[PDB]
Amino acid sequence: MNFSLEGRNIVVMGVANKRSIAWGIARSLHEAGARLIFTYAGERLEKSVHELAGTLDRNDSIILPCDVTNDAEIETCFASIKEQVGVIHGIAHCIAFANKEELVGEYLNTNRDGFLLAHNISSYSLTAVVKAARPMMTEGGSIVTLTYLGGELVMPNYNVMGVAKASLDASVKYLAADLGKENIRVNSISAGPIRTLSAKGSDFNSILKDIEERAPLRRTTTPEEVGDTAAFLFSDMSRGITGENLHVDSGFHITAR
Amino acid sequence: MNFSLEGRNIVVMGVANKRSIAWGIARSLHEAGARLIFTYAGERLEKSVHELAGTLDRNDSIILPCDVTNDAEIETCFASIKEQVGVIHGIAHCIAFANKEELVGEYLNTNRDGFLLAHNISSYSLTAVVKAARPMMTEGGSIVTLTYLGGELVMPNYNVMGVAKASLDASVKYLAADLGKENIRVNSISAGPIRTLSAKGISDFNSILKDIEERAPLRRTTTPEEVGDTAAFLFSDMSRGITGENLHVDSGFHITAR
Amino acid sequence: MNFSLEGRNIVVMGVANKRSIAWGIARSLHEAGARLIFTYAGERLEKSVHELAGTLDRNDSIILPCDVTNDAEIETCFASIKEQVGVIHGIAHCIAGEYLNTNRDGFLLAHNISSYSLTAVVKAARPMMTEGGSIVTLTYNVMGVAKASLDASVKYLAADLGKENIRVNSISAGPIRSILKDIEERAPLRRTTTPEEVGDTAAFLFSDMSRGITGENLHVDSGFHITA
Amino acid sequence: MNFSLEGRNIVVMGVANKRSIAWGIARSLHEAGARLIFTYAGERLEKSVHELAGTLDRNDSIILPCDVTNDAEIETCFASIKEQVGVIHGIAHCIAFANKEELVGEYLNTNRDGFLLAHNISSYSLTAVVKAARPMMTEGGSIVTLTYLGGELVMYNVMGVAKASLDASVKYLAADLGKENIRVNSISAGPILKDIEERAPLRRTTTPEEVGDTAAFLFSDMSRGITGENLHVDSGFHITA
Ligand SMILES: NC(=O)c1ccc[n+]([C@@H]2O[C@H](COP(=O)([O-])OP(=O)(O)OC[C@H]3O[C@@H](n4cnc5c(N)ncnc54)[C@H](O)[C@@H]3O)[C@@H](O)[C@H]2O)c1
Ligand SMILES: NC(=O)c1ccc[n+]([C@@H]2O[C@H](COP(=O)([O-])OP(=O)(O)OC[C@H]3O[C@@H](n4cnc5c(N)ncnc54)[C@H](O)[C@@H]3O)[C@@H](O)[C@H]2O)c1
Ligand SMILES: Oc1cc(Cl)ccc1Oc1ccc(Cl)cc1Cl
Ligand SMILES: Oc1cc(Cl)ccc1Oc1ccc(Cl)cc1Cl
Repeated sequence: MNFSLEGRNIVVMGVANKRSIAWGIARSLHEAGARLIFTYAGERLEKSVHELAGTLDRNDSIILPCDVTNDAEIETCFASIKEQVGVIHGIAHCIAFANKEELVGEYLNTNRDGFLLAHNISSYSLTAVVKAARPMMTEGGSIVTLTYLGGELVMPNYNVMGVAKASLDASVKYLAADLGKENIRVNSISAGPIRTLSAKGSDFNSILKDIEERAPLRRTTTPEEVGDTAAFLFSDMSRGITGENLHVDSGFHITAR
Repeated sequence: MNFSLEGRNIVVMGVANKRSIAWGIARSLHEAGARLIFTYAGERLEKSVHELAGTLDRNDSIILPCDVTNDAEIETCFASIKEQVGVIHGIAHCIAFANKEELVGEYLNTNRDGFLLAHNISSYSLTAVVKAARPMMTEGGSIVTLTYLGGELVMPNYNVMGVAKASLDASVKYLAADLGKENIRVNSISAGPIRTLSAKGISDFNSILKDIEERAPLRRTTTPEEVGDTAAFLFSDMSRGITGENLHVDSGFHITAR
Repeated sequence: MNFSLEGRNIVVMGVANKRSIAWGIARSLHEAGARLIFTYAGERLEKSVHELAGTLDRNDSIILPCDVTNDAEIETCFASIKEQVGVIHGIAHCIAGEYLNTNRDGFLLAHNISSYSLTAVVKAARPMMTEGGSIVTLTYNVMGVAKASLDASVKYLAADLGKENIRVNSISAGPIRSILKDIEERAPLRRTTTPEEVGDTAAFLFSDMSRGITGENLHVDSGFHITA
Repeated sequence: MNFSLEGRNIVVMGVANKRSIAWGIARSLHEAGARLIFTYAGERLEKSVHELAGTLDRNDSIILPCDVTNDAEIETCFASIKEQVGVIHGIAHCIAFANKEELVGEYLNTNRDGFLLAHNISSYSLTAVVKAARPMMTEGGSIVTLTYLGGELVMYNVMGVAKASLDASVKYLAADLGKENIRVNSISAGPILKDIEERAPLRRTTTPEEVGDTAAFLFSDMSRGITGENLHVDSGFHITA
């Protein structure tokens, strides 16, 4: 086996801008020679994403809208991906949401709607996407999601997000039990803190300063490092790996002390 | 210190019948000298809980309805508890639910509706009950909930229930981090399978039991008494150094599996 | 059903002084009515424990020397336990810059004293624990490696001895007394931990209240295990 | 970056025959353009390692003796690696051992010797070799060791205990060495049955190629954000009951 992804069609859901971790993954998958399929939420993000495919070397790229809440316009999105490429070999799911006033101080500032909300977007969406994409993954494939250490441990201010990530963390395991027999693998990457759109939602430079000082590899993670890990996960090089969670975070996971 | 729960009021949510784990927690806590405040899920259970509580040695037990899917009923229920006993010293969270056709076959038999229902009843309800109960919890406190190995590993057919349990597992940690400053500890018991109402709907059960009688280290299945008695510890001050923890009360099965 | 340790004989290994966690454990178990059997390593401690046994309500404690490093001595210590009481219901095992400051022999030695020793003492206690029993062990660098070895063995021990109604578990106690300050600021419960707290947890693990629990690790640390 | 191991010198230890996981691993690092330094314990393997080492093209490989007990000849070994190649970029540690009568029946079948022996060979040897290799590891690096599910909970006995020691020595080695830009990670392999084949997510068993491919990743710059990690190469067996 080798590492390349040529002839592999991968949807990368969740790019917002040049800082999106999805975007760093997009880049690494493209370098490996995959054909990317971006999906975005709304229509305000329409130009920014087209503007990013454009800047990618080869052509390839398709660009569909997909709000992950809403089964209706999820099917639309994948009926369309099938029209335009047919067999899908992979999905990078990099989509989470929480109310930002629930991510301050106490976990307890959350509430029924906010809680269900975080779980719907951050956790359920993966299952939803997988249900859609499944009929089209007929040559087997690989599914990757992004998680944070806060799913495992208590990270100041991650609060309800941490709970939903724990929910996602677990769904990864189950999805993997269901889909291994169709030779589809499901794993997560657990990225270290990196500056993104969604990253503004408390005391951030605090965390980034601590890591370079406290994490084994005295530095911060990048979207590149993550994308490179993603690239391996989407490649057959990782064919033996399913239901795993890989900390791409300078080893910060081993220091809690 | 000591084992006695004399002078403590503990709210046990989730009694349904004599087989329920909450009922095992009930006895144990009552016999350690606690005053139990029960909650049933709507009027179907009203008569059955009154009859169960009536069997206890002392006759101080309180009995209130509380349907955890609804902020208003929750505070209503808790507003009453406050009037009656003034201070609450613990909660036994024993509430779960998910759609039964979701817990057969592939995890993928779930859907947006059921997933969130399962998370709402099974995971959110804890946070819910704590928000409401927090103002009454003024002399320390112990909150205990019930999870299962399915929230750690893939268990055949546990499926979306296990994912909700994982959400629960995490909330236990975040709640504990929020509430240790007010001297309230939050923990879970991870129970081995026991035959209860809710067990039905978890298909091929006496197969799973028999397995645990052979494979389990302690070579025997769990009892609600075992669980109840670990809850007793947890509610008591003997356990005052423990919070955010998860105790497997499961005859050691968790190790023979992993 | 009861928290009492009436008529339980518990060996408590690893008492050095009034500060020992082992000692907190001793107090709490004595308090629950257990009869304590203390072991010492080297005759400097013989007097330290002998002293401490005397602070205990009842003069029912037995004092024996046991160097966990040497099998023959361990076989002797327990033969003598059996002679005096015949049967034992529990063991409390409280014996233990860069990580790269370790070396073959010190590495083995940590593992010998800190890991293997639970297995060694359990092999000896085995044929005398016929009334069922509970075994509890206490858990930085090469020590952390040895502790990890100890943790894994708890599970292997548990899986083997369950058929004999013998439970094996561990307690992880947070720092007890400068690193302290931040814990009292960063700990869920906002305080270091105490040896009473550990002890009352060991009492639970030694009684029937905990009969369904085997192969587990209990964090007595004011919640610090859940924080980053 | 790139998946190429070109111009990296990686020590591979514990090759013994064409089945050896370390061989599966040798092959994969070789394919990616690494220069392999093989080590062997005593004459039995001397032959096999040489005979096997031959198999490969681009044959720039190195062959030397190294008993992982015996601090001196570990020193002897790496002193020589230094002479012949200057700088080391990785170790593939694939050594494990415990008496077989002890990996049968109860865990309590073990004794003081087999216990310590198992820890020596299976856990300490990683520290021994990282210590001896460290000085010559002056261009960043990657250390990768071989574990299994028995260190995580019950499956295997005293070897599971040893692997737990191993697993903890990894996190520690990682924390010490990140500063010098050296990564330390473990692969936990599936069995290399009838059980795994029908109850593992990917409905199949593990191949040494799957293990080698994962290694190539961790030795390469693709995995540069990862340290103190334990990857399960096991058709998802770790997630099951
Ligand atoms: N940034 C970090 O340090 C870090 C660490 C660990 C995990 N993560 C995870 O990485 C993932 C990507 O976020 P990011 O950090 O790159 O920030 P980002 O804001 O750049 O990306 C988040 C994406 O989620 C999308 N999204 C929100 N609601 C959506 C909806 N309903 N339908 C479709 N898309 C929706 C946004 O459009 C955006 O594309 C998230 O799941 C996040 O939790 C980030
Ligand atoms: N029996 C087992 O094998 C086992 C094992 C591990 C964990 N558990 C857990 O124990 C807990 C209790 O379940 P059980 O097994 O004792 O079964 P049970 O059916 O006896 O109790 C479940 C209870 O939740 C209550 N409930 C459901 N929806 C509610 C809502 N709308 N509002 C308020 N209450 C509601 C039900 O009335 C019922 O009393 C659950 O969390 C379950 O997951 C059970
Ligand atoms: O998961 C994350 C983890 C970190 Cl450290 C930083 C940013 C993250 O991503 C988010 C944070 C908050 C919200 Cl509301 C949405 C998203 Cl996508
Ligand atoms: O969580 C559980 C685990 C086990 Cl082994 C047995 C029963 C359980 O409890 C439930 C199972 C299914 C549903 Cl719908 C509701 C509940 Cl309360």
